[PDB]
Order: sequence, then C-alpha cells, then structure tokens
Amino acid sequence: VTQTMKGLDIQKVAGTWYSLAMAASDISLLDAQSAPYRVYVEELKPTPEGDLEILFQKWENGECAQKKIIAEKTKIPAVFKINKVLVLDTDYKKYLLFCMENSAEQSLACQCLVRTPEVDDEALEKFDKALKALPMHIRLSFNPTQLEEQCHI
Amino acid sequence: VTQTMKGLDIQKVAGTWYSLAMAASDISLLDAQSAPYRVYVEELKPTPEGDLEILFQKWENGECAQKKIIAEKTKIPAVFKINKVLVLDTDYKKYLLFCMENSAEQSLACQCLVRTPEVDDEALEKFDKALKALPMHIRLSFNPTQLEEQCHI
Ligand SMILES: CCCCOc1ccc(OCCCN2CCOCC2)cc1
Ligand SMILES: CCCCOc1ccc(OCCCN2CCOCC2)cc1
Repeated sequence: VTQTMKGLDIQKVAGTWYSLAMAASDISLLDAQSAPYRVYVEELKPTPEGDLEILFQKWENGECAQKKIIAEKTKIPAVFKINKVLVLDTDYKKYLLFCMENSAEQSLACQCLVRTPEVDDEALEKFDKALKALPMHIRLSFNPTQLEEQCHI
Repeated sequence: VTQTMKGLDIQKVAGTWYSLAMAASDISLLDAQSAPYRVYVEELKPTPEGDLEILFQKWENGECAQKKIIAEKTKIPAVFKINKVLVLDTDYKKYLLFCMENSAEQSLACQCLVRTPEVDDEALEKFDKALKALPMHIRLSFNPTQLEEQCHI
C-alpha cells in the first residue's frame, strides 16, 4: 500500500464510525461472519500520547463480541502497529479509508468508514480508486439497515 | 438489469469458459463455498434449437460437485429461463458478462467469464462498468492458480 494521508491529525478521527465497505487480498479474509478481517469499527479513541484505541465488533463463537485494541503510533503519523494499520485518506467529517497489512504474500484488508449509517457514493468512489492499486479478491458493502445492527446482520 | 448484448449469436459462446469474477446483490449469495450463486462455469453447450446447456461446478456437501442445467431460450436472444439468465456483453473470443436474477427485492448475481485461466484487466473493467448500474454488495475475483482448480480452491 503506497497511499497515506499527508498531514493526518489523529485527534480529529475521534468518535463514531461505520464500516460501510471492506476489501481484502484473499477471499478467506472476509468471506464468513467469522473471517479474521471481518471487523466492524464502532468508535476510535486516540490517546493523548497519540496512540489509537479502537472499539470494534467481531463474530467469534456464533456471537457478536465487542472487542477493544490499541494501535501504537510510529514515526509516520498515518501508520500504527498492532501487523500495521495505515490511514489512506480522511476528511474527518464524513469518511476515513484505512488498510491493515501483515508480513508474509502479505494479507491486506481495507475499509471505507463513514460517520453516519448512509451509503456515501462519493466516499465509495475514493475507496474504489484507492483499491485499484491493490490486489483485492473480495469486496463487501453494507446497507443502512445492516449498519445499525451488531456485526451488520 | 438493463444491459443486454445486441445481436447475441448464442452458437458462438459454445465451449470452455472460466468464472474470473462474480458479484451479487446480497453477501449471503456468494460468501461461502456453498453459497447458492457460488457457481463455477466450465463449458457452454448451446442446443441446435437455441437453448443453452451449462456445465458448472458447485460445492454442496463439503464436495465440488459437477452439475448440468439447461437454460431455455425466450423471445429475447440474450435472455434464458431456468429464474432468468441475461447475457450483457461478449466478444466471443475472450470474455462474456452475464447475470442471473429471480423475482421477489430480487436476488441478482453476475459473472465475468473468460476463455483462458488469465486475469483479463480489460474484461474486469467492462464487468465493473456494467455493475455500477446494479445494487451489488459482494464481489469476488480468482487468480490463475484457482481458475485451474475444481471449485477454484
Ligand atoms: C483509523 C483506522 C481504524 C483501524 O481499525 C481497526 C484496525 C485493526 C483492527 O484489528 C482487529 C484485530 C483482529 N482480531 C479480531 C478478533 O479479535 C482479535 C483481534 C480492527 C480495527
Ligand atoms: C451464458 C451465461 C452462462 C450462465 O451460466 C449459468 C447460469 C445459471 C446457473 O445456475 C446454477 C443453478 C443454481 N443451483 C446450484 C446448485 O445445484 C442446483 C442449481 C449456472 C450457470
């Protein structure tokens, strides 16, 4: 992935997000409710020291679990460590595009986050333009009804 | 779906095809190996009377089953009945885009078929342009290795 947000202000991504669309390099990363990168973002809580705490949902044992993780800051403002989290682009008000990647061929998953339970075509376009550069083999998108549901059921 | 192939010559789609990409209106139509519209085209055998016999693979009971169905012709050369099959576009030599649709909100699945076990970017573009008009919520694509495998494993 060689798109990062120039001049990311991590404090300003704080609060409510909706995982509107997801994509991944391998179908097995997103295909089942329990697929490893099938993670539904709920809220981003950046620390004063500039780390990013993430609240998300995960279908684990036939159940929508609430989960909590801290992404540790790096020397690059748009890159955090868990396995790396890269912030591609955000207007802070509406949408945020991010990817997660490991080290191996690498696993890669990217989401289009939006602030509201609405299909934002403009954001989905930017998400698709960003993905053109990337070797994705599965893409998912969610309707407004599903965005208001635990684990988007 | 309001894109059909003008002047389709069904005889000329005869032979070997590869399901390179699939998309559907609902994630549950494609998400699992056993999802109902997760069908891998192998060969099209059009009848003299102008019907279309389809050989495909389907993961059913933990197994890649070989399956056989006849799509019956209609008054529209680009539309067959099984549940309707619509042929969107084909250059006969390289690619064929088709959709399958039921009657209800309708289930809708579309594929980009190619003649060879190769990622055809030009065909994938035409597939994506055709899908822009359609309410798809899952997209899959397969690599050359998977195209040579039963049920694309
Ligand atoms: C600003 C970008 C937001 C990043 O959001 C996330 C980044 C990584 C995530 O990783 C989830 C970790 C995968 N496992 C899921 C099952 O529980 C253990 C962790 C989740 C959200
Ligand atoms: C030229 C267009 C090719 C159309 O190819 C197909 C059209 C419909 C298909 O329908 C599959 C029927 C769904 N079930 C799968 C499990 O066995 C029963 C049938 C398969 C290929």
